Amino acid sequence: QFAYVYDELMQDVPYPEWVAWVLEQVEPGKRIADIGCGTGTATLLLADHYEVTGVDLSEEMLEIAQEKAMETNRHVDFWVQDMRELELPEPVDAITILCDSLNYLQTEADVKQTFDSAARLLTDGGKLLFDVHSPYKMETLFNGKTYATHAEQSSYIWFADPGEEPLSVVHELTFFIEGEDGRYDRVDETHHQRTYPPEQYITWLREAGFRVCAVTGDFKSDAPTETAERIFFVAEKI
Ligand SMILES: [Mg+2]
Repeated sequence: QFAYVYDELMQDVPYPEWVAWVLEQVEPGKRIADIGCGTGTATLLLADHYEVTGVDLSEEMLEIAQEKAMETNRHVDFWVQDMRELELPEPVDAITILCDSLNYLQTEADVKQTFDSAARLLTDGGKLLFDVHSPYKMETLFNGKTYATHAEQSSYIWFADPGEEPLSVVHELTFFIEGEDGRYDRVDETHHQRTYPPEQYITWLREAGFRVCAVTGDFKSDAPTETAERIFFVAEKI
């Protein structure tokens, strides 16, 4: 299951900080759809406070998500769906799109489609929460940088370079996965991310029928600083 290489890459990602933030905006016990959930690490933490449903385009990642849920006796439905065309049968009180998952969208249209889909799934008062890269992060940490590390089962080399569009990044990943015989299998992947100034996102949210409640930086209560790396949005369906 190749998907575990992602769990190792993020073993030190402080997911409980995202969960603590969701807890400030959505009352525990409510129903949440966590979209673009990957291997569901944050989704499973959310399941400890909310009735949660996870959605991602990757069957492989959702398989790991499910196995982890079953091994910890959590009930969490994971379904394969594209965030721009969400469709859930039961009502949800909030939608979460965490850890820059929204940034994998490639066009302005994709983002508007995602927001419209979110609005259709929520009723009056439902919340939409997401965090994204700031323009500053794109221009610094993803501006021709190299990242690499070793975990127990795999090692990776990650190059982060500007893409063709403004505020875009091309992540060139190479994983060396250890096999049963102690030798390594290489897997190369290319991921694309794109961001926008926060004001562009606020406009789209309003066009999609949301009231923007808060725009904050780096897990703090205040508006983003000019050197903020991650921007958090809280919006509510009108
Ligand atoms: Mg209202």
